[PDB]
Amino acid sequence: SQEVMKNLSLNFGKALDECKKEMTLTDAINEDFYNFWKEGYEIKNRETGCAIMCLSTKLNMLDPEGNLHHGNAMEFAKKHGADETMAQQLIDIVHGCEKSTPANDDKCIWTLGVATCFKAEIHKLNWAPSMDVAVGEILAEV
Repeated sequence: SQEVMKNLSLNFGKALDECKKEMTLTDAINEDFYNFWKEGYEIKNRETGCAIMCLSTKLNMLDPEGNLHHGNAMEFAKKHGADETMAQQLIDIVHGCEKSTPANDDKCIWTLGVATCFKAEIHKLNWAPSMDVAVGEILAEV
């Protein structure tokens, strides 16, 4: 067996530890990014949008086996039991959430808008991706 398959499979730690230097962000991000997901929590600040928008092109960091590619997460989704039509749902939502979100002068704050909208459409679906899928896919896209 292995016993390094804990909650959150994706190696966000190292990837974020680069993106914090790439954009020269705050350091709060190394919680604040994960914290975005927490219940009762309003993460309506720029740098979590930046973390997303910078991470979206760091799949090569998250993904150790080199499965997850920019605009190709279908197989990765199936590693977590999200089939074609489950991925397509989330993908219609990503490109759907670009719409409802006003095209912000700040790509970070736009991107957090899109990733706010996404979660709320998952709440209209009848199922619930693992976050490694949902987060993994909007990163493969945005």
